[PDB]
Amino acid sequence: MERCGWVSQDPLYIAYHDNEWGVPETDSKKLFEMICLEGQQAGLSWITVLKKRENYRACFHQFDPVKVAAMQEEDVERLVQDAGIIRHRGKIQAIIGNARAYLQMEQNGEPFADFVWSFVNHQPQMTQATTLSEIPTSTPASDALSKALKKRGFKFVGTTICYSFMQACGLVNDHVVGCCCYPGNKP
Ligand SMILES: Cn1cnc(N)c2ncnc1-2
Ligand SMILES: [Zn+2]
Repeated sequence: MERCGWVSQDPLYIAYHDNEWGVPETDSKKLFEMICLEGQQAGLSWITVLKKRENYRACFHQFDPVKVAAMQEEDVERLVQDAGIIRHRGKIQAIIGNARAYLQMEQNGEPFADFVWSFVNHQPQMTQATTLSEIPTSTPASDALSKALKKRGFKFVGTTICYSFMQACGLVNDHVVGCCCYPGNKP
């Protein structure tokens, strides 16, 4: 039985595959971090951002979305030189805007995980696909997620962004069915 296609690609994916390929329930806090790195995969590769995730968290190690809304262009100007993360003040400015949207949901008292888990009916989704090509990049819950986050002023939420986010968050199980031991049979 084979595990995952991008897993045999290199040890870095093996760590991410074993760290949490959507197996644990997600918290509203991690939901914000995931949509942040997940948004960068637009046109870019997930591994390209993965390396930047290590450097990016180093500078953004504040894990405090409120301060992120306080991070202005002056901060992105110096950060492009901090560790040499993905130099791109433009896309980084979008990240700061994402924080203001985070406060918008809080002003509404609605946690990110609350409405997301609600889209999947607070229940896990079993994918009957067999290969990555058989994996859907646009599901009703993923499509509903992008339009919803887009309304909150959340940028970088393409249809693949919503689907890729649920894939690793834990809302759905769909590596490719048969990934070494895909659950959902008798468990
Ligand atoms: C291969 N892969 C794994 N995890 C994610 N979150 C991804 N987003 C795009 N591609 C991804
Ligand atoms: Zn897998």
